[PDB]
Amino acid sequence: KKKIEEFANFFIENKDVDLDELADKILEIAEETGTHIGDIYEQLVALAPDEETLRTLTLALVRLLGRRKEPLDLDLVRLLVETLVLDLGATDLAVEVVKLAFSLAKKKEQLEKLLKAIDEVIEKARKEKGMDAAAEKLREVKEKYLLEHHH
Repeated sequence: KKKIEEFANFFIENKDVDLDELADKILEIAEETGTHIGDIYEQLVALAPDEETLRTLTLALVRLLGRRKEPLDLDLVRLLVETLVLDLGATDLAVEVVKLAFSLAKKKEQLEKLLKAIDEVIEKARKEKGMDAAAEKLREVKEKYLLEHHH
C-alpha cells in the first residue's frame, strides 16, 4: 500500500508522463511485491481522484497489457474492458484489448471466462441509453472470433 500511494502522489505532480514510462512504473511495483498487475490496477482505480487520472492510468495499463510481460490476467481484462466501454467512452480500445485477449487465451477455461466477460459488459452497456452502438461493437468482435475459429 505504501508503494501504491507513492505512485499516485507521483502521478498527480506529473500528469503528462509518457504511457510507456508510466507502464514501466506499474510493472516495477508488480514484480517487486509479487502482486498481479490486475490487483495494482484495481487498487489504482479506487485511488483515482478524477476522470483524467482514471483515463491515463487505464491507457498505461492497456499499453502494459500489450507488452505481454505477465500471463493473461482475465480479471484485469474484464476491468479494462468495463472501464474503457462504460466509463471512458473508449470502446475502440476495449475491442483492441478483447482482440489481444483472444489471441492469448489458449486454454478452454481462459476462453470461456473471456466470453462470459464480454457478455457481461454487453449486458451492462445495453442497460445504458446511448451505448447500443458500443454493445454492438463488442458483440461483433466476439462473433468474429467464434466464426473464424470454425473457418
